[PDB]
Amino acid sequence: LDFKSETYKDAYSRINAIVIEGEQEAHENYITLAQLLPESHDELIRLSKMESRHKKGFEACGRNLAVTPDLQFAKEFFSGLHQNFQTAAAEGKVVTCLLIQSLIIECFAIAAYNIYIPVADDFARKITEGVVKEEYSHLNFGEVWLKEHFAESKAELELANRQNLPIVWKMLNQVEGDAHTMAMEKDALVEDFMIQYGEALSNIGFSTRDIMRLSAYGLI
Ligand SMILES: CCCCCCCCCC[N+](C)(C)[O-]
Ligand SMILES: CCCCCCCCCC[N+](C)(C)[O-]
Ligand SMILES: CCCCCCCCCC[N+](C)(C)[O-]
Repeated sequence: LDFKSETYKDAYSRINAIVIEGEQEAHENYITLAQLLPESHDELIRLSKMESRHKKGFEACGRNLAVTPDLQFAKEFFSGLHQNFQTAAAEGKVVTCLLIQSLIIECFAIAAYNIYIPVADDFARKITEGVVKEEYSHLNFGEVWLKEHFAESKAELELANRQNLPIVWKMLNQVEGDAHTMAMEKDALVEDFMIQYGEALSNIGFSTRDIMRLSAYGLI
């Protein structure tokens, strides 16, 4: 890998933008979640602040490689999940919000980490390991909550899955080339995503049967 090649830098501008914009949506989503869940406000605002600081780290990685982020590309990439989150929040559908932020986005991030980290540039490897270590000293707020409210949240979780899991496959196709340029394979990302998401769904309470069903709706 030539971290100074135009071709790397081109792909980085989109890929690093995605992580930057994702941290921004994470910050905003946690505040909206604090508002949907007033009894948990203090905790969620504390998480919001971590995600803002992490965004700064990722901004420094782009600066380190003299690349400016393609924020429009990043916004487009998140658009379908952003719009579904906003709609759900406006309807008070906190379960759907939590699926989007805490399952989909979360699992997408762990998988991205899992695939990116062995092929990262030094400066970014350091920053990213830092961020992930900090993240992993926490439990996943929405997984914990959904597990706690599983039986009553089950129908909305399935709708939310039907509506959002397909968007993930779209997101992955959009970055197949950039991922390859950065020595990350789409198939690898798909596999690791499905692993993190299945494991999260099982943890919150879904059966193997439910997981297979939720997966099948993932394919249309
Ligand atoms: C699957 C699309 C997202 C993959 C991006 C994962 C790599 C994290 C990169 C963060 N950064 C570019 C600052 O190093
Ligand atoms: C590369 C796609 C992921 C974008 C980065 C967003 C990370 C926010 C994760 C926050 N979390 C789910 C732990 O609360
Ligand atoms: C690609 C950079 C993404 C940052 C790492 C993703 C956050 C890990 C989530 C773990 N959690 C906080 C829920 O335990």
